[PDB]
Amino acid sequence: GPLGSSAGALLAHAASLGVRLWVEGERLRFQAPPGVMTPELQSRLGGARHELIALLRQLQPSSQGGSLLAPVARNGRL
Amino acid sequence: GPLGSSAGALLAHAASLGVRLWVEGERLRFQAPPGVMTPELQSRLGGARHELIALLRQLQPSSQGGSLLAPVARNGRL
Repeated sequence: GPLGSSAGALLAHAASLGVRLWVEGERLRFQAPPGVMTPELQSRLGGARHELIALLRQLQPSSQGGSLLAPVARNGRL
Repeated sequence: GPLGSSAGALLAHAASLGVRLWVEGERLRFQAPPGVMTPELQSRLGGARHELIALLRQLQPSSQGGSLLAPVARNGRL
């Protein structure tokens, strides 16, 4: 598989697989497809706050104004 | 008939599969074997405090005196 540098690779593969962890009230809810949640992957996740916060940031549907960038210039040459 | 509140099946299968969730400092750590963490099983867990506390209770190696029952060296109620 791809190793990458570190953060971007982790962020990319976690978002792509759809590993979302969010705290809801008293209990943390985990979104993990069958097979990807292998113990070593969890070690890749690291269980750290900053990236996990970004993992929810992927799902954020709240649309509280500052939701996503929305550049609109997605094309224009490439 | 179904009584409710008391979920022996939930406790048994969660312990058997080795599903453990514990809050460590800031971050809840999840122990989930690949394949068993299917979303519907998470729904079976319910994500509630009481049963999950028991899910840690199975792992408790702290040996703080009141660890387990140990029905050995004593014949029932003596």
